[PDB]
This record gives sequence, C-alpha cells and structure tokens, in this order.
Amino acid sequence: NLYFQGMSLEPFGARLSRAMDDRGPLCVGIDPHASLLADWGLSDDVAGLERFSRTVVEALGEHVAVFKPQSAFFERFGSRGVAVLEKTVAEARAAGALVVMDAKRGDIGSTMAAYAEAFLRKDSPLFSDALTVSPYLGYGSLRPAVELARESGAGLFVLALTSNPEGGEVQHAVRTDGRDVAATMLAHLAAENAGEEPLGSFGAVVGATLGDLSSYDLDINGPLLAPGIGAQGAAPADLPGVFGAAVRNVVPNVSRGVLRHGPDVRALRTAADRFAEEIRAAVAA
Amino acid sequence: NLYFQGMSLEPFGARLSRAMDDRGPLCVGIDPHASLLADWGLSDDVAGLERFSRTVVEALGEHVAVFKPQSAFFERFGSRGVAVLEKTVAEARAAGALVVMDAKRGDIGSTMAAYAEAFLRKDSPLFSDALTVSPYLGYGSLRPAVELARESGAGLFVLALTSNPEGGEVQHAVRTDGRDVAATMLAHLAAENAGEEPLGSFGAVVGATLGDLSSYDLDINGPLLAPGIGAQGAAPADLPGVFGAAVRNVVPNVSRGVLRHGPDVRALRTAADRFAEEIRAAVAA
Repeated sequence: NLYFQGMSLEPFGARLSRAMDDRGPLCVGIDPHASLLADWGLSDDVAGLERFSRTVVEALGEHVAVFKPQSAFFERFGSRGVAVLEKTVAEARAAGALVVMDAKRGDIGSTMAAYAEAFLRKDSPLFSDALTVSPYLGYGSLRPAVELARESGAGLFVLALTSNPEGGEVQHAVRTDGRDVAATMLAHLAAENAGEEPLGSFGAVVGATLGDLSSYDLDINGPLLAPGIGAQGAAPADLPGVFGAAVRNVVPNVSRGVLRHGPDVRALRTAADRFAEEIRAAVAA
Repeated sequence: NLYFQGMSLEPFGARLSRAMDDRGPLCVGIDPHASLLADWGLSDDVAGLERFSRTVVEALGEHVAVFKPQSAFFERFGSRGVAVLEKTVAEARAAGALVVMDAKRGDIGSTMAAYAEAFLRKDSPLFSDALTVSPYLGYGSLRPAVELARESGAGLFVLALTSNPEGGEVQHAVRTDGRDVAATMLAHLAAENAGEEPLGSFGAVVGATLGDLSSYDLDINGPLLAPGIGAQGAAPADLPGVFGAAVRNVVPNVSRGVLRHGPDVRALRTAADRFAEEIRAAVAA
C-alpha cells in the first residue's frame, strides 16, 4: 500500500467537489491590483504585492476551499512579481486550499503544451490545481493542456460566457450547426467530462451576473467558475435562481467582497466564512 | 529642441514600416522550446533557455527588423524564465530590433490594464513594441491595452485568422450582421487605424498558410503578423499571392527556417538575411 512521491493527485473535479463540501462553496480571488493595494495602505510595487499576497494566504489559506490568483496583477511587476506568485501558490496549496490560476492562456501545439508545462505539471514552480484558458483558437487547440491536466489530476476552466459589455460579440456568434460559440464550448466540455463522478475536471467560466444563462445548457458535469459574486443580482441568495440545477457545480468567486476587509486577518476570515455560509445555505434551500 | 527621457516613441506602425524598409521585411521568432534547445545541443532548463536567447540576440539583434519571443517557452521555467525574457527583450531593443511580445493575453478592465502595464508601458521590465492579444472577450474589452499602446508608441496584434486545424471553429462563426468573428475583428482594426500614415499601430495575426484569405478584407491599414513563413505554400515567393495588395503590410514571421541554423552565429545571420531578401524581392516584383 506504499507511499511514493510520484503518486497521482486525485482528479480535480473530485478534489474540488470534496473541498467545497469540507470548507464551503467559495473561491477567493487573490487580486493585488493597485486600487486594493492602496486601500490596504500598501504601496503599488513588488513589496506591496508581496505583503498583500502573504496576508491573504496566512489569513485564509486554511479556511477557504479555493483561491484564484489573477496572473496579470503579478506579471505587471515582471519576473519579481511572478516570483511572488510562485510563493503564494505554493503556500496556498501547502495550507490545503485549491488554486485556480487565472491566466487565460490560449495558444497552439507545443506552445499550448508549454503553458501547460508552466501551470499543470507538478514539477513546475507555478503548478496549480486548474488553469483558466481562452478558446479563441478552437476547443481542439486546448488538447495539450487537457491531456496534461488529466495526467496531473489538474483541471481547466474554459472561457464560455462573460458579463463584460462586449462578451457577447464572439460568444454569441453562430456556427453552421446553429450553436453559438459559447454553446459549442459547453458541449465540448460536457463530452470531455462524460461519465466522470462525482464531477469532471473540465469546467467553464460563466459570469454570475449574466441574464441569459437560461438559454444555455450548463449541465456539463464540470465546475462553473462564476466571477462577480457579491455584485448586484449575484449575491449568494441569487445563485440558485441564476444557475438552476447546475448551481451545485458552481465555484463562486468573490474578490472585493472579501478582500476589501484586509489587511485585518480576522475581518478577512469573517467575510470569507460569511460568504461561504450564505452560499451553502442558498444552495441547500 | 531639447532631448527628454519622457519623449514619446514614434507610433508603432510608422516605426515598424521604417524598420522593415531599413533592415528588411522579416520577424524572427525567439522560440526556445525543448526541441530547438536539444537541436542546439542545449539542456532543457533555464541555463539552456538563457544561452539560446542570448545567442539569438547577439547573432541577429543588429540585423533583423523584428523579433517575436513566445512567452510560453519562458513561462514554463517560472520567474527565472521570465527574468531571461526580460533581459532578452531589453538586449534586443537596445540592438535596435523591434520586439513583438507573443503572449496572447486577453482579459477585462483593470486586469486588461495590468497586462498592458506589464508589456506596453516604458517603465515595465517587459516593455515591448507590440503585444499579441486574444479577443475572445470582445474587441472592446481590449480598450485599456489599445489606449496605453497609443500613449507609449506601441502596438497590438489581435488574433484574427489562424492556420491550426481548429482555428475556424470560433473565427468563422457568424454574427447578426452577417460578418464572421474574424471579419469583425479586421473591421474594428480598420476603424482603429483610420487615417494613420504610413501605417497604423493596430494589427492582426493572419496565418500565411491559410487558403481562404481572399474571403477577408485585409486592407486594415495595420500590420499583419503572419506566422508560418517557410512552410509549404508560405515560402517568401508565395506571399504576394497569399496576401494580395496587403502583402506590403505583412510582418512575416519565421521560426525554424532561421533558428534551426543555430547555434552557429554566421549560419543564423545568413538564413535571416536570405529570408529577408527573398521576401523583399517577392514583394518588389
């Protein structure tokens, strides 16, 4: 029955389902943009970035199911920012939080493989439990990342439906079979996850503040990363009405609703516990 | 008539047009993937990455109009890989080559602004003359990067038409006005560049090996970054037939056709000069 360092991580969908049951249904962004740093009374530089990130994981790493660092806010400081990102992700995972790397990568062939190498293989200094990816180059172009994710017990979140003003421009465009781009991505994901229990590893990004989700089949047997929690119409109590039966597969992501309470570690904890409990209760009802 | 460190770079479209006239119409990829590193007899690690990148810029930095580092091949080594990327881009620009950062970024709002902060503002350790961006979230979502690029004298290349097997899945999907996604992006770019002389700063990625380019209006008054040069049907002599009148605005990107000749610096130079001359001659004819 031996241990070995090469043992595989259990599949992401299963690990995520367990984490949300155990710690509550919540993902907290790690979003050290200049606004939030100034709000925490920190400087807009690498030292500020680092203090913010460290405090978020110290306060919340043992308490939240999932974190979602946004790569751009680290990359703006170059390699030194990426070094803070490496440490942050390592510390978060060591505390038992899942990490969804929000980097929205998307490329072709060995270039796609190289992004997967960066984020989805265990030897990488940016190894994360899942990666957000953009499918502009087509679902099949993601194949190297899908395959490596399956091998590592990691997952993906493919951009599907976003709530920015322009998100419909591409997402609503219609293919020859009559499905739009978003519906096409959701169908690919449903096929990717077919038969995986209790939940597949290949999810979609679906904005919680959208009003037309009822026009999409969100039954993809994979997680739905839902940014915008706390915004008008996307309070915890609204989620069951927004997502229907699929709400059980939602990974609700809160950014400001938790982060604005830093740098006070008790205030951060209290806000995160409250969101997770309110979402748990809404979904249970 | 004074110098000042704050002086603005001349607009990217104008600088690019001049660079291709002066040094020849060629962009050379900086693509340190494991295959090429092994081919150069280098190890698949940060030290190998660094030796490859240094040799490419030493051999070619004074001789080629444009370089295109592919971020993924650096990111796979984490922060230490990004640090090599920083130095490579700095050395390339110091040698007078333009640098197109191929990072295919795409996000929303202040997150998009943060990617622009990383790559398109002069104080950033990754400052590049242009950035490749993915428009899955809609052309308008790129606005923070467009605005910052204009301010810095930098440009963008928006993914439009790619030659991977799946590229049509999204790119050919049709909007309510009858234009497909690619055509919509090209039209946005034409509007972005309207009236800019001799060439606008906002370009498209358009694969040179595609067979249906005649169905698109590539007259966008901006540069067309064309990967695949050297591939079947995308030899230098084929480019005028592939791109029509718009061939004068093509930034032809060669990767293996030049890079396979390393680490020999005379062989790298000879290959780059030959591609640039053959393309110059084809376009002139």
